[PDB]
Amino acid sequence: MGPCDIYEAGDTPCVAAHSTTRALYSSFSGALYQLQRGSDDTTTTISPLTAGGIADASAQDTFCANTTCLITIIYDQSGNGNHLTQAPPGGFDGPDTDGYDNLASAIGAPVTLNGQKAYGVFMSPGTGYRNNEATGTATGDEAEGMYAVLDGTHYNDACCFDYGNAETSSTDTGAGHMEAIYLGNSTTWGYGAGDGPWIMVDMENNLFSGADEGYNSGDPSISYRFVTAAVKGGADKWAIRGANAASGSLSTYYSGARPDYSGYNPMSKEGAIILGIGGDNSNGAQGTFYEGVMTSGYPSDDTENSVQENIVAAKYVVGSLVSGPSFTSGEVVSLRVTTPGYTTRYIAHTDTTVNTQVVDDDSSTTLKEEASWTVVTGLANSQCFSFESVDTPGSYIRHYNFELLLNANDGTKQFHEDATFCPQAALNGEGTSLRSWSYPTRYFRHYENVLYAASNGGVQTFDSKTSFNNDVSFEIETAFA
Ligand SMILES: *[C@@H]1O[C@H](CO)[C@@H](O[C@@H]2O[C@H](CO)[C@@H](O)[C@H](O)[C@H]2NC(C)=O)[C@H](O)[C@H]1NC(C)=O
Ligand SMILES: *[C@@H]1O[C@H](CO)[C@@H](O)[C@H](O)[C@H]1NC(C)=O
Ligand SMILES: *[C@@H]1[C@H](O)[C@@H](O)[C@H](CO)[C@H]1OS(=O)(=O)O
Repeated sequence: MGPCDIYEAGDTPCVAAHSTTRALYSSFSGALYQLQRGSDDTTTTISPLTAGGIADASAQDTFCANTTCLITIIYDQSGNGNHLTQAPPGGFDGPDTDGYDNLASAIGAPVTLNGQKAYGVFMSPGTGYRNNEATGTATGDEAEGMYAVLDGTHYNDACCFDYGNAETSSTDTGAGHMEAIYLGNSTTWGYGAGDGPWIMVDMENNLFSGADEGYNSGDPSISYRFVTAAVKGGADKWAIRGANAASGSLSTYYSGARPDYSGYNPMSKEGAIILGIGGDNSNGAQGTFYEGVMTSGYPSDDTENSVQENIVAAKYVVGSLVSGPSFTSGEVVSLRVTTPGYTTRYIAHTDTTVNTQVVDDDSSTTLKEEASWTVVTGLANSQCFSFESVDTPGSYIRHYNFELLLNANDGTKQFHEDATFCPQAALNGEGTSLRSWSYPTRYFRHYENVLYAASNGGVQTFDSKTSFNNDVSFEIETAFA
């Protein structure tokens, strides 16, 4: 019995069931999600390895070898056709072609489920999925449940990392026109105890941590690396439940009346589905989605408790973000360019500008230090790495407007995320490619001898697909200094 078999048994069946990690029905063996690769722009689907089983991650690794992959579609396993696709422009434009939101990397969110590798949906700011043509989803004041298993440590305070019911126009049509899980440390509207992040409910013109606008004491800060967020809503009732998706039970952080403010009772739900964005296409948020559903009707505590027990038995554990040669903390390296015609150039810097330059045993000591990097434990992720300047200690390679800069560590979360890179076996097979931890669609990429955090295709000039594989591949060499 999968989560959707459990909801079904409670007479509150799934009407949308979305996972890149596993089947949510014991008898589901169809496509979980679709991949598109940058090498030829073709697509494939990933299914469970067994009916009711875990995603075929090895089939993703095969399709995505020596290239980059986007998740184009998260299929609805319920049969309602409620597939999640690239989110369209709305009240806000996204950063992608015609104001669409970015697709997620296929490889930003590696996990194992009971020891078996799978991939979640790692969503950087500007990433979003949507279905504005959804069937069987609750509308008006009709009862619904939902849950998502999310990364409790991947979040920001920008609007809005949501999963659930939103507006079919992708615009703000008012209070009560949304009911979606929120995860992050936004304090623009609601917040809970501590420093966050919180699970809140986006009802539009508000994230609610409970009955009141703003502070509600009973909504705790989330500790867990994997968080089960379970939200439900009916006729002037709604609840927030939270669990460690790896251990134990759901606790109820809110349950009772609609917030007693203009437009939240009755609700005006439109039945659209969003992931990673606000209802109005607010696209500043980040977070990671592994699995989730939306139901018809108001699930009992008992149904959700059984879903949580099943989630625990799926045994979510952090996967490896790193492949290829990789590094040790304290090692000093030079990174050689492998692109034919630039194979004597190394990653260097001129002040804050990270670039490539010819470096050999006759270069000035100045340039030798600028082309030498102390590798340290990743500032935002201890599996990955940060690249510290030899000539400027305490300064690291960080992306900013997708250009690589050498900036001083200012101790902030944002700097740490922008300065964390995950070594990957080079796309051209010569050494390492360095994937952005925070924007895993992007890699260290030289373009006109300057370093960018470039995507394999995209809206920036430095995202050119020409020579991408070569331009993101670097040999790890003894530091000049
Ligand atoms: C959300 O949490 C982050 C991380 O703790 C907060 O980060 C601080 O943000 C301010 C400016 O926004 C910086 O000056 C601090 O240096 C940040 N701290 C760290 C450790 O990075 C952020 O403020 C929180 N947002 C809200 C609304 O509370
Ligand atoms: C593909 O990437 C792997 C890992 O770097 C490497 O062994 C292989 O040689 C590469 N092949 C091509 C065609 O680039
Ligand atoms: C409206 C968006 O669709 C929600 O995600 C967000 C919070 O409820 C709202 O933003 S607004 O700025 O309050 O309109």
